[PDB]
Amino acid sequence: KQPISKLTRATPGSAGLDLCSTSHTVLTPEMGPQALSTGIYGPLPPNTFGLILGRSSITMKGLQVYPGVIDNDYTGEIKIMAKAVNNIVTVSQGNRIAQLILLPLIETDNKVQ
Amino acid sequence: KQPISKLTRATPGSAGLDLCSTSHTVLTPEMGPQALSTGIYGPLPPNTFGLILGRSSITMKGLQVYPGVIDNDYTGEIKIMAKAVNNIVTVSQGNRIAQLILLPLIETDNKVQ
Amino acid sequence: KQPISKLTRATPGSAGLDLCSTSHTVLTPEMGPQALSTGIYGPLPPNTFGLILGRSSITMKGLQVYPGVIDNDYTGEIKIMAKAVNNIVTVSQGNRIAQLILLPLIETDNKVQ
Ligand SMILES: O=c1ccn([C@H]2C[C@H](O)[C@@H](COP(=O)(O)NP(=O)(O)OP(=O)(O)O)O2)c(=O)[nH]1
Ligand SMILES: O=c1ccn([C@H]2C[C@H](O)[C@@H](COP(=O)(O)NP(=O)(O)OP(=O)(O)O)O2)c(=O)[nH]1
Ligand SMILES: O=c1ccn([C@H]2C[C@H](O)[C@@H](COP(=O)(O)NP(=O)(O)OP(=O)(O)O)O2)c(=O)[nH]1
Ligand SMILES: [Mg+2]
Ligand SMILES: [Mg+2]
Ligand SMILES: [Mg+2]
Repeated sequence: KQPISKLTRATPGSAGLDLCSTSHTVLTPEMGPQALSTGIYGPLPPNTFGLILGRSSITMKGLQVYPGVIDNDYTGEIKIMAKAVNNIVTVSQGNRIAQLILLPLIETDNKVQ
Repeated sequence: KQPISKLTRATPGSAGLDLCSTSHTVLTPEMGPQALSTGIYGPLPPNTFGLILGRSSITMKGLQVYPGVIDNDYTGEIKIMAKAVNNIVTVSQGNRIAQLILLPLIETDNKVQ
Repeated sequence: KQPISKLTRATPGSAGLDLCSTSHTVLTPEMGPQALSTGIYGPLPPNTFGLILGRSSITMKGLQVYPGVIDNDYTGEIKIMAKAVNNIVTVSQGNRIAQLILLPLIETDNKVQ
């Protein structure tokens, strides 16, 4: 069980923190959305929230990551919502399949609940 | 006809403002993208713009929300662009089906028009 | 070969910088994800990164743009990852098919590599 601080960037100017799948998983289009486990857990740095996005090279290989919001105070496991687009997709354990982007969390006076 | 300030957050640390559908709508994959009405209207707080994203629990139930940009000065109704992925999806009136995230709008010297 | 500074906004309050396709391209659902060329190149302004998103009017016409991350220091050509959802889609040369959003790039102590 690892915190976000254990993630790595591909390059200093890379916006994304790479996320791997902890299981070998096979996906087909008729399966629809599947939640892949990452072994990485929230919460995020103060005043930030997260967006999970696909890696372009993975998207182009037929695995669609659906954009997901990670709330600042989420303490569960970060999962990747993914679907094979057209073809059979095989995700091996340790393949980097998504990236976490950190964004400023803006305060508003919207009521909470 | 309601402003964004009428939206609520699920929790203090929730990044998203929840959006409901004001109509009962049935969606099938062969329908392609449909724009669902929310009864909520722009514009946004100064120096901000919006992103519409799916709720994870809704995505996992087979309703794909396509990420949408809400411009700072948009004064129309916020619509959710959505598609049933694999199966028949029934949206009831009042179901929260998307979330609005607020982001900083960066100024640049790009020409306007 | 053009820099991001050559892009235009539709309106002063438009969050997105519009991206065109430099080729006439036909897309069908069975083709899966295709990378469309824009003739626009990174890198981005300092302390920023990019997100490529669909235009709503294009999404509603059946062309799905998959959200893409443009890293701050990317110096290659910005491509649009796109898929025809349900129907045959014809992209003409010069049609604006996506938009680039600029976001703050947050520094963290995550290891780089
Ligand atoms: O891709 C994702 C999306 C969300 N999550 C987690 C983190 C996020 O804080 C949490 C809640 O997600 P959303 O608000 O998008 N989901 P939903 O509105 O269905 O649940 P809730 O009512 O708890 O907010 O689910 C992931 O692990 N992966
Ligand atoms: O999911 C969305 C996306 C956009 N919208 C509205 C708000 C946004 O400001 C407006 C314009 O959207 P985009 O720029 O993405 N659309 P497009 O480029 O086709 O139209 P325009 O030329 O007016 O900018 O449409 C929604 O209500 N829901
Ligand atoms: O839609 C996109 C997405 C990315 N790109 C370019 C810019 C981005 O900096 C670069 C790398 O994209 P990602 O990190 O999402 N891709 P991936 O992780 O597969 O490659 P890398 O290992 O180089 O980071 O590809 C586009 O031109 N269009
Ligand atoms: Mg990458
Ligand atoms: Mg939520
Ligand atoms: Mg536009």
